Amino acid sequence: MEDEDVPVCWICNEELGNERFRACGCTGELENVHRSCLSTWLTISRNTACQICGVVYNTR
Ligand SMILES: [Zn+2]
Ligand SMILES: [Zn+2]
Repeated sequence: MEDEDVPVCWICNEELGNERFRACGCTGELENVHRSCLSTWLTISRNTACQICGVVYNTR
C-alpha cells in the first residue's frame, strides 16, 4: 500500500491524487499529471509523448 500520498502534476505543480490520464510511465512526478494542463501543454509546446521515457501522452 505504498501508493498512498497524493502525487503532484509536474507541469503546474499541483496535487492531483489520481487524475486518470495515461500520458507516460516514468518513476517520478511525471507518473501523475493533470490531463488538463499536460494535454494542453504538449499541444502548446508541440509534444506527443514524454521525452523522458518515450511514452505517448494519449489524451482524450
Ligand atoms: Zn515519462
Ligand atoms: Zn497540472
